[PDB]
Amino acid sequence: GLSDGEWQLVLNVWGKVEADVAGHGQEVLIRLFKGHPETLEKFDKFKHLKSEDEMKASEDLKKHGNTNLTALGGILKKKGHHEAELTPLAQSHATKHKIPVKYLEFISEAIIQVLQSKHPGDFGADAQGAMSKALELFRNDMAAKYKELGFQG
Ligand code: HEM
Repeated sequence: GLSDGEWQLVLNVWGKVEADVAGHGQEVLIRLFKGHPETLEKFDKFKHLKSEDEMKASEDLKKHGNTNLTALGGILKKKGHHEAELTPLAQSHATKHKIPVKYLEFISEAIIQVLQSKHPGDFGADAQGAMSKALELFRNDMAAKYKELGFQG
């Protein structure tokens, strides 16, 4: 449910992410992990990362953050008619990776925090509100696909 206006504010601020996808991605995962330490346990390759410093040095963490936001940008660019891009992600996240809807909320918070921290001037009240609705739409559609597949939404 976003207006055309809100989608344009989302994709305008996503333009900033697109100019450095891996750096934003690495910051999002570090914020996720440092705010909610338990999420780190879903990534078997990152169990030895015992500090923010180790996290910043990890080339695999930065690659995973890049892969994550490149996929999320693909979903945002479809503005809601994103069923095709969303399904495989809910499939893998519900079945292979075992990621609960709650962690999708934590990572939504980390994305907003990263955007606010890196682009304070470009991420004013209207852009923030629209990005919150866009990520809420992503979470709600992920939740609904989880239900369809027989999992908890
Ligand atoms: C904005 C939300 C997210 C996006 C767009 C996203 C995207 C992706 C993509 C594109 C992949 C690789 C392809 C695939 O397996 O589907 C992936 C893998 C993975 N994701 Fe996510 N993800 C998100 C949130 C999460 C969260 C919150 C967690 C757990 C805290 C998580 C855990 C994982 C794991 C464990 C893998 C496999 C990595 C490996 O094999 O080492 N994801 N994710």
